[PDB]
Amino acid sequence: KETAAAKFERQHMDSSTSAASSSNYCNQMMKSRNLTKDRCKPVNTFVHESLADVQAVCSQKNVACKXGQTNCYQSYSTMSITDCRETGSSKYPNCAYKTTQANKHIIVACEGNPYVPVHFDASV
Repeated sequence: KETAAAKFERQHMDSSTSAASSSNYCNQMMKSRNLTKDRCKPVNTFVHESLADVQAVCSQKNVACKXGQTNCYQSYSTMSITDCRETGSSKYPNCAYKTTQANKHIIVACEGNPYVPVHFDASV
């Protein structure tokens, strides 16, 4: 099973590279992170930072969630992220994605005790 925190890690964390490794990154990672099992998920962001740096965002700038409520927080620093967005010719089960590297402030939803990231809301 996956707690909300654990699912966030699966869907959104990849501390093992400093940035998308190549233009094939999302094509590989959307599959490997189990985001294409039952459908092609259209959009998903990965964060190339330590989990400790991402966790601290839950104490940074409080903002309204895009979806949630107002349990979202925007990072003071920018972070290395990858935007994965389904391409027009994609069709399940052949899910294909544009990989875009970015360096943006992230916005996460946080919950629990301990109070940790559970959703990737947005970037700015």
